[PDB]
Amino acid sequence: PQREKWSSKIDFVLSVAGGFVGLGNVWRFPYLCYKNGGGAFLIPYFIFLFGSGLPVFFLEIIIGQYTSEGGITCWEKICPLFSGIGYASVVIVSLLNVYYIVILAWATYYLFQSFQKELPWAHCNHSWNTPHCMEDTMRKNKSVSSTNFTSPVIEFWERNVLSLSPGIDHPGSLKWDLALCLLLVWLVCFFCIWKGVRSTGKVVYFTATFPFAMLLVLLVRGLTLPGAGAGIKFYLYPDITRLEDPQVWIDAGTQIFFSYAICLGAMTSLGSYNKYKYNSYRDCMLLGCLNSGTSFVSGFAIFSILGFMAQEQGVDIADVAESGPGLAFIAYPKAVTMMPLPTFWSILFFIMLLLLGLDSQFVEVEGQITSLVDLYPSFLRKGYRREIFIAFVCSISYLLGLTMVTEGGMYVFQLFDYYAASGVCLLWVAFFECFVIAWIYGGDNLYDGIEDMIGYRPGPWMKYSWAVITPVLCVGCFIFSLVKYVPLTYNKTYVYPNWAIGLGWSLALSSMLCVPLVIVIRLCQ
Ligand SMILES: CC(C)CCC[C@@H](C)[C@H]1CC[C@H]2[C@@H]3CC=C4C[C@@H](OC(=O)CCC(=O)O)CC[C@]4(C)[C@H]3CC[C@]12C
Ligand SMILES: CC(C)CCC[C@@H](C)[C@H]1CC[C@H]2[C@@H]3CC=C4C[C@@H](OC(=O)CCC(=O)O)CC[C@]4(C)[C@H]3CC[C@]12C
Ligand SMILES: CC(C)CCC[C@@H](C)[C@H]1CC[C@H]2[C@@H]3CC=C4C[C@@H](OC(=O)CCC(=O)O)CC[C@]4(C)[C@H]3CC[C@]12C
Ligand SMILES: CC(C)CCC[C@@H](C)[C@H]1CC[C@H]2[C@@H]3CC=C4C[C@@H](OC(=O)CCC(=O)O)CC[C@]4(C)[C@H]3CC[C@]12C
Ligand SMILES: *[C@@H]1O[C@H](CO)[C@@H](O)[C@H](O)[C@H]1NC(C)=O
Ligand SMILES: *[C@@H]1O[C@H](CO)[C@@H](O)[C@H](O)[C@H]1NC(C)=O
Ligand SMILES: *[C@@H]1O[C@H](CO)[C@@H](O)[C@H](O)[C@H]1NC(C)=O
Ligand SMILES: [Cl-]
Ligand code: NA
Ligand code: NA
Repeated sequence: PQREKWSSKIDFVLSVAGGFVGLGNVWRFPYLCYKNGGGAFLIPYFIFLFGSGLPVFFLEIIIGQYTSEGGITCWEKICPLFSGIGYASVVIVSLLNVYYIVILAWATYYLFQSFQKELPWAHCNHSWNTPHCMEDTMRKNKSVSSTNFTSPVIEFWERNVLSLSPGIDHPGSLKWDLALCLLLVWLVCFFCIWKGVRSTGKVVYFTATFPFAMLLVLLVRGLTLPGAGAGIKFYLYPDITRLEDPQVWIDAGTQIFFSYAICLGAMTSLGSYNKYKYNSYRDCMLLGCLNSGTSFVSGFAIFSILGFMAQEQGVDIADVAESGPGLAFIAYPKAVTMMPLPTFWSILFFIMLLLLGLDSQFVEVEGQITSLVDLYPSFLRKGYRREIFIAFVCSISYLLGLTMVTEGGMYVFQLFDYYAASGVCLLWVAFFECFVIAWIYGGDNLYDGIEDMIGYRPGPWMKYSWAVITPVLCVGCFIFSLVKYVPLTYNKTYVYPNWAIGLGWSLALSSMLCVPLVIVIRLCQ
């Protein structure tokens, strides 16, 4: 009928391979682990992984396969009254795309700036450089006032790319080059969606192999760098005392729900095209193992780079980097300078970032569009109308993202990254999914359908995880965060005014309130 299906299982595998693999495995994980002490981030990370990450991902895949519907419509046949989880997921992904494409815009700016003989961030002698700047090579000299010194890479990222304002209360003026880069990326996405240009043919081999080969050579270079042992020890060995703060637990619980693309309506859409009699269990387990291994292995390379930088700069590891949403843009551009012929490797690395980010970008944008289409199949899922819908959505998203390319858009970006598609809202959605599935629908009723589909009956390692481990963890993290409140501080120094915190809380509540509002609306009818 109108609903189409995958031509072969290889399409599903290659779709998921780019959909939850991208910037969240090599960009968000490093500074999230770096800010929260280091090794202490891993214990709650693995606990949340084996407690809810694979279980909820597999549950979403099974609901998609068993319902043959999108993010919003599956809950209509699962539990009509507890609908609104799909609406919250759509809100989360809509707010996520806006600031997710800004990273791609920064990558495009870096790639365009890479097209000359000398990389601009290698040295600091330009107009934007402070008199405080000097090269990292000579920073450790006893002659060279050891607190006000700064590295060329940090100054470049702070002024040339960002032009950081004193605070969110001074937006400044708009930057036109960043707006052009954002428009270019949005045009590329629109052309890749409108004409259906995708990874179909022999190009999939390159599209899948090249990022992993680049990651492997990056890891080899990082592990070869001196001072990597200190970075590895910082990354692995935990601190027991830091475990008493809710921030580490809530960051670890959010990396599992973010990198795996959970609670945003993409996995159910991807599983909606699968075959009824298809063994999704083994494929889902293998893909989850691949994703977790990707995050874990990229952590080794990036923390070895951080350890080398801390060793060369003469300072400690915890105060050698930006420790915010832009740690990768200091860590990796510093790494590509050591490799022979730096320009070629820089171009390759930025193309690799663009590829990993874009395939996911397309995945979640298409998931959002399909979820919206499933609500109105008559007025959408059409020709020119479906074109103008995507065009209007892209234009609105570009206009909204224009607010983060000004001189004071870094604070807005950090606020979005903390309150938009992560934190309390993700725990809210995951709890309300696992609770309903385990208690109202029934965990034993789903095993019968699973046996009908995959052929055999799985074990109880997941029926208990959907019913006990996940709700307890979600409620505990929520209560612990509420009891001990610590305000957000960008780069440990900036103090956000009360109105900014209220704006962030309103951003989070816009997604959180969907469930109670839908419940009361349905009960009123
Ligand atoms: C505004 C910020 C927080 C970003 C969120 C944007 C979207 C996720 C929102 C904005 C407007 C919402 C729409 C507003 C009105 C409706 C009509 C509503 O229709 C009904 O009440 C059901 C009718 C029926 O049963 O046919 C269905 C949800 C929908 C499409 C909403 C879906 C979610 C939308 C697109
Ligand atoms: C409803 C959600 C989806 C969007 C809400 C608006 C946001 C896009 C935020 C991001 C940056 C914010 C702005 C950041 C800085 C300022 C300056 C602040 O004070 C000034 O106007 C300073 C003097 C001047 O800028 O002329 C007033 C609020 C405002 C415009 C903020 C209004 C709300 C903005 C546009
Ligand atoms: C806050 C930012 C991030 C939102 C960016 C995307 C929106 C501009 C898009 C996303 C989903 C869109 C909606 C998806 C589906 C429909 C149903 C369809 O209904 C109509 O033809 C009119 C409905 C009405 O009068 O509300 C077209 C409008 C609407 C609400 C769309 C309006 C524009 C929306 C909210
Ligand atoms: C602008 C700033 C302050 C952010 C807050 C925006 C909210 C006022 C918006 C954002 C998303 C909206 C929701 C998007 C989708 C829906 C689904 C829509 O359809 C139903 O749930 C009706 C179901 C039925 O009637 O059978 C009802 C409105 C609602 C909850 C919307 C209510 C208003 C919300 C929460
Ligand atoms: C820095 O620029 C000044 C101004 O032209 C020049 O005299 C100096 O040699 C430059 N130094 C380096 C290390 O590039
Ligand atoms: C420190 O400065 C002196 C100045 O003569 C120079 O000889 C020395 O090489 C510098 N140290 C390093 C590690 O380059
Ligand atoms: C950095 O050192 C001190 C910091 O106490 C500062 O007063 C001084 O002006 C700075 N000097 C240089 C050369 O940057
Ligand atoms: Cl991860
Ligand atoms: Na990807
Ligand atoms: Na991921």
